[PDB]
Order: sequence, then C-alpha cells, then structure tokens
Amino acid sequence: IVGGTASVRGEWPWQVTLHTTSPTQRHLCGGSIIGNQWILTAAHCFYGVESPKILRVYSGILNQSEIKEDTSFFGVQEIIIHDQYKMAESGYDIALLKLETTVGYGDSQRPICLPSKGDRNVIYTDCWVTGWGYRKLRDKIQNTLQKAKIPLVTNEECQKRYRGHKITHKMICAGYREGGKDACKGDSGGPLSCKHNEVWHLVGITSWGEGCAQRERPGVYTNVVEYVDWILEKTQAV
Ligand SMILES: CN1CCN(C(=O)C[C@H](NC(=O)/C=C/c2cc(Cl)ccc2-n2cnnn2)c2nc(-c3ccc4[nH]c(=O)cc(O)c4c3)c(Cl)[nH]2)CC1
Repeated sequence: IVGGTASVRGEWPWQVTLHTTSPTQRHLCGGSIIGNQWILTAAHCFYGVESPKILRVYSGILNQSEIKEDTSFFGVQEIIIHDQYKMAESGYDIALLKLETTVGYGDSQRPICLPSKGDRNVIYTDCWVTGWGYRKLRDKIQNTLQKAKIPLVTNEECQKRYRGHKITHKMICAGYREGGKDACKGDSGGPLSCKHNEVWHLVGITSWGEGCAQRERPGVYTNVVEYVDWILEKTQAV
C-alpha cells in the first residue's frame, strides 16, 4: 500500500495473508474471508503454484511478525481458479480457496458481506484498499497491515487512463487523478472494502495497475458484484 497508514488490530477482520512454503515460507498475496471455509482472492497469485499443499492461510493477523513456525494456520484443500482466467490484465482475475478446516468466527476474524445485485446501481463513497505490500515500487513486504482510502473511478474514466487495454464492466477502478494512494506488489488478492449503510461489502479484489500510485493510473480491481453467481456456484455446489 502506497501513501497508506498502519491499520489497528481488528479493523479488517476478513483480511488474510496467504503464504507459500516453496522454496521458503513467505507472504504471497492477500485474500478475504467470505464463508467458514472460503477465501476469495486473485487468480494471478497462483502462477507457478503446482499444488495447494504449499499454501498456508493466516487470519487474525495485524503484523507478519506474529507469524512463526508455531503460529496456527488454515491448510488449503482446493484452489478454484475461474475457467476464463488467462492473465490479470484480461480479467476474470478471481479465485477461491477451500480450506481444510472451518474458520471459527470472532472479533479477530469474520466474513465480509458480498455485494448485492440490487447494489450494482448504488455509489460507494467510503472505499479502502488494504495489504502488507510495498510502500514504493522497489521496497519490501511490510510488517503491519496498511490501509488507504481511495475514490472509486467510473469505467469510462478508467478506460481513458488505460489506452491499449480493454477495461470491462467486470473490472472496477480506484485512484486519485493525481496518484499518491494505491495498492502495490504484495497487496494483490486482497480486498477493496466499501462501507454502505453501516455494512462493509467486498466490492473489489486487488488485481493490477501500471506501476504503483502514479497520477492518472488508478488501480484495477475485479468487480466482485459481477462474480456473485460464480461464487455461489462454487460455494453452494450440491
Ligand atoms: C508469477 N506471478 C506474477 C504475478 N503475481 C503477483 O502476486 C503480483 C503481485 N502484485 C501485487 O500484489 C499488486 C499489484 C498492483 C495492484 C494494483 Cl490494484 C495496482 C498496482 C499494482 N502494481 C503495479 N506495479 N506493482 N504493483 C506481486 N506480489 C509480489 C510479492 C508478493 C509477496 C512477496 N513476499 C516476500 O516475502 C517478498 C517479495 O518480494 C514478495 C513480492 C510482487 Cl513482486 N508482485 C503472482 C506471481
């Protein structure tokens, strides 16, 4: 997160840190708890990941330093990548992780509400991107979970900012015209959480951008409202 600020413990209880074990254990990406065994995240996070066995999901974490060999985690049973996914820049950058065990909800960890089909028309004014990613282009994984408030940008505006790319209605953009606050390397797969009628909704999933926080280069996020039926298909399968 560029131009962000330290989060406080329990501010984003749906946020998770996804670690890979190969070759050495490290933070890979963020994700969001959406159900008792479901983490929603970005598809591009698994490029090169051959098996779920090398993955560890940590919840209720403010600081990466809370993670050591004796820290409890959730094993991944299944990696579900959307069938249409090819690359972040082309869309369908969404994935689900089915956990080997059930998340016990509490004040440190709980789900974020998915957006409603009847809310695709509403305009969100209170949007935040969160993660442990770089604070600048050549930096490192941050210890403390960062937050940054960013304005949603219309698709028409985002399309002007990205000549040569096709910004679809399955993508949602966020950024200040002058730059300064954005997601960066290590933030992908994490949430763009928007507060509406005193309830937080998972509006976006960090996906891509041209550099970090550049002027007239807003962040591009998966438009979660457009994938609610896909999530229900995978999570409510008979
Ligand atoms: C092979 N395939 C490539 C794509 N991918 C990734 O995970 C890509 C992912 N990028 C992001 O997290 C966010 C991108 C982004 C999003 C928006 Cl909305 C706007 C602008 C953005 N950017 C524009 N330029 N940079 N960012 C990213 N994560 C890391 C990352 C993650 C964890 C890490 N842990 C460590 O301990 C040490 C690390 O060094 C380390 C690096 C890097 Cl590098 N890049 C999966 C793997």
